[PDB]
Amino acid sequence: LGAKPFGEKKFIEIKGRRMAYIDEGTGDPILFQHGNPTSSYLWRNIMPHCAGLGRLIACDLIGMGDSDKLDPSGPERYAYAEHRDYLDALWEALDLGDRVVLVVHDWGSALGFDWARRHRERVQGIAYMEAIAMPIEWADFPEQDRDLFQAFRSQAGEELVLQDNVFVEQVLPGLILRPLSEAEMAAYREPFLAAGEARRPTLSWPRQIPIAGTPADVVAIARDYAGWLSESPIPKLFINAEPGALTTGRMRDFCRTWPNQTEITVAGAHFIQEDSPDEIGAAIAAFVRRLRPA
Ligand SMILES: [Ca+2]
Ligand SMILES: [Ca+2]
Ligand SMILES: [Ca+2]
Ligand SMILES: [Cl-]
Repeated sequence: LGAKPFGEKKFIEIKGRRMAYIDEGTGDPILFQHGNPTSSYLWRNIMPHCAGLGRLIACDLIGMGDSDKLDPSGPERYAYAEHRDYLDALWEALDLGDRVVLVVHDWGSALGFDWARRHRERVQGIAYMEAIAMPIEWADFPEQDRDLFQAFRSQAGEELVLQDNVFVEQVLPGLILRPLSEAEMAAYREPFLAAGEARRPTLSWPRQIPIAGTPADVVAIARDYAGWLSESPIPKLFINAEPGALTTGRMRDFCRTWPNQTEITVAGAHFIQEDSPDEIGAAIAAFVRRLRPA
């Protein structure tokens, strides 16, 4: 569908740190949240489908996309709680109102699902895909990259990620079924061109995945939003992927129990937005048109 970004980046100061985001259009928000190691750019070919249906917003997580890096960065930085502190503040600053449709992926789903549980009256609908829908076990993690993710969560992670940029350069293309162009890869590597701490968010994220009980704070937060989503009547759109990657097996079985949910299946592994953007955008736009009838 293309390498051109959607709209233009806007910036706003949050906790003294300039965060970047796309905010196009008017009306209630349709809020797209990327995860690791992507940015608002992940949604560039999906957001056009929602033209005219709302205020289309896609924020770049702190340390990612065009958002500022945290300094001094190190292994204690960019944990989920820190990301949430910045993202909650940015969402508050954007004056989103009380009928928000969340469209989430990967860490964007952990953050969005948690935000939704804490601001449930303001959530009109939730569309999710390849999400972190609940705490998992290593047996639930996809086999292809299980050893690599165990390595990220070990002392080997700094060389793999900070030195060699393995998340951007290997994991990202490895979990996209079609070949990316030069320009698309340039957009993904841009925030991470420099070796070292600039790449820290892409290492801190896998170390935060609630797997086999650790980190316990994130396991608790995900246990909470999992229980809440399993009971919430808020309309949901589950965009399942084939073969998919993270939302397969037990997690997919659990997601399929969620109430008031519509599901479509699109081709893709993990970064399914690069494989089936039109199918995904058409589904999201249809979900929003149903939630916002004239
Ligand atoms: Ca209103
Ligand atoms: Ca292993
Ligand atoms: Ca590939
Ligand atoms: Cl991750």
